[PDB]
This record gives sequence, C-alpha cells and structure tokens, in this order.
Amino acid sequence: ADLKLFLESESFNIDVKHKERKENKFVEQDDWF
Amino acid sequence: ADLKLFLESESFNIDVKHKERKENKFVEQDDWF
Repeated sequence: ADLKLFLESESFNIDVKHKERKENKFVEQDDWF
Repeated sequence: ADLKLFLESESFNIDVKHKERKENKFVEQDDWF
C-alpha cells in the first residue's frame, strides 16, 4: 500500500508510511535446500 | 544362542555368554513417537 501511495503520490515513502498504519525424509527436504 | 547353550548345557548363562561372543520426513517420525 505504501507502494501504491508511493508510486501514485509524490511525497516519498515516509509520509505514506506513517499514514498507512494509521499513524520423503526430513533428510531429503533438508537436502534440496 | 546363549539360551541354546543355557538350556542345553548346565554351567549357567554366564560362561555361555562369554563363550558365545568368542570371549522419512520429520513430521512422520515425530508423530509415530
């Protein structure tokens, strides 16, 4: 939403950002990782 | 084998027992436990 406001409003991310918050095995799985 | 020797020899379990030794996924195992 910050991003909507950000891209769709110029005032920077910041004031937008206030505004928004109103303010197998276990081994086989480990393996691929 | 101890038992074979035990039942089939009187000298007790002991000397028989010398004589014999010549002397999956992580959830799944945890769930079974």
